[PDB]
Amino acid sequence: VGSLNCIVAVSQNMGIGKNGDLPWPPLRNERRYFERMTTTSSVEGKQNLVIMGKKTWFSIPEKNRPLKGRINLVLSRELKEPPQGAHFLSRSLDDALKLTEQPELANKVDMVWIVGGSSVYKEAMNHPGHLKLFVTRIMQDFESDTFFPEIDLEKYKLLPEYPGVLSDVQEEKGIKYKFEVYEKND
Ligand SMILES: CN(Cc1cnc2nc(N)nc(N)c2n1)c1ccc(C(=O)N[C@@H](CCC(=O)O)C(=O)O)cc1
Repeated sequence: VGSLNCIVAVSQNMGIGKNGDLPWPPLRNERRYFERMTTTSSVEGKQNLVIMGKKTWFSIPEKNRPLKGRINLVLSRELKEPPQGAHFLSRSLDDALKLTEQPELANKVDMVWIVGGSSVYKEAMNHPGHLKLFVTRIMQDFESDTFFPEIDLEKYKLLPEYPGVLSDVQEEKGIKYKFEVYEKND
């Protein structure tokens, strides 16, 4: 099992969800970025594991579930069984990581990508070790009811002009955004 990563899109007001869905309208090129980052494995022959809460799962259009070319895992304590389309359910990130050390997954998984929401990001950020955050900064305020944790700049480093990520400001649907990458290692 390779690196642990978070990927998130966050508004100026730290918003990441409203009613369990994106606070902003769909951003097609941003979503394509998401697909590329989460799908590309760093080890030939292996797939990445995408971990998400139940609301994130439901927010994905059903025609695109499970996310193709990635192993999908849902984190929930409320769900009794993996939701329709998913084959893995865990109670917590540590439980999910334990699962990747098991036969079914042990030699299938490369990167782990946490893809939302709030509490699973918090879990990942509280986990010791090397962690990269791929953050899309949505450059406007949007009404939100869930939020991304603050990034501890005493611990994380911003990585300017990160390779393979566009450094210039992007725009879709009149909404500007930019890609930033941070990392910690402890
Ligand atoms: C609402 N939601 C969660 C979502 C959306 N954008 C994000 N963007 C970033 N940067 N990070 C996230 N965690 C993120 N999460 C969605 C919605 C749709 C798809 C989706 O259909 N993705 C497909 C299709 C991608 C595409 O058509 O471009 C894929 O293959 O990843 C993913 C996540």
